Amino acid sequence: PHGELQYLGQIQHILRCGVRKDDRTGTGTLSVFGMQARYSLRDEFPLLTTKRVFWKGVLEELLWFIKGSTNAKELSSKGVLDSLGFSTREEGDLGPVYGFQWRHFGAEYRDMESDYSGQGVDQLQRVIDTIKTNPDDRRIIMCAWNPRDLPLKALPPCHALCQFYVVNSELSCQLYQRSGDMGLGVPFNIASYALLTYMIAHITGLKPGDFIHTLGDAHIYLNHIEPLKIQLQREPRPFPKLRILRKVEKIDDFKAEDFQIEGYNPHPTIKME
Ligand SMILES: O=c1c(O)cccc2cc(O)c(O)c(O)c12
Repeated sequence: PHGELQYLGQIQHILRCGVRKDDRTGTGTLSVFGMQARYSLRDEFPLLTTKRVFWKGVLEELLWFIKGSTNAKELSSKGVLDSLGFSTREEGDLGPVYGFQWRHFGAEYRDMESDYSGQGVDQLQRVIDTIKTNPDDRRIIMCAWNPRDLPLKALPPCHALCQFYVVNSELSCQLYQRSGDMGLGVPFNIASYALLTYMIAHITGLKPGDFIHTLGDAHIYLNHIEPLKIQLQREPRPFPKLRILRKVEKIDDFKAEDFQIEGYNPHPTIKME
């Protein structure tokens, strides 16, 4: 099994061998623990072809993440149980969450218009600096948290860990996710981290190599079985290409207009609740 065929084989396997297991809502999944798939990034981009993936959402959310924004409305205006706060909730201030962890891990939070330069650990500049100072390093690792777990005195575990790897001038990425929603989150996360990989490879003078996606609880929501059953009958088409339009030097300088997908012909959108 290779390409999108891995993803399809993994859906089939969960359908055939998954065990019924409830998530935090109380809603039902078929679940399997432990899976991995590899998608080559050489001269192709793993935007799934067996349903249309919301590519623009993938990009804009990655750009907001990279900025380390905690302003909800900065993503709402692109058009794309975590209670706390009052006037800050109306305002749209999310708290020290998402990209705030990639660019300012463990900094003291003020508000979302506040100035965080040089505060907390910039995990993402660290990854890029290490790639340039020691490409052989085995610790080129960046982590994300779910906003829900972030008391964060609690030393809460990460939701995802992304490990980069460099050999022969090629940048590879392994994403480990402690849980993965195969119907909706996984196709999105594949595109998203393969995009990150293209960005980092570009500003570091490497060629993208491989994206490896590894899960803990790989699951399918009960209300995602029939549409997935039908997706399984569709034959994958050659992956599109991702072209970067100008020469970019810093991860912060990338803009949505720098990117162009080419030769993308997916099967039609599947809607999933
Ligand atoms: O606070 C941490 C945390 O809240 C969660 C997870 C991992 C950590 C890993 C570290 O190496 C570290 O120095 C930390 O300070 C943390």
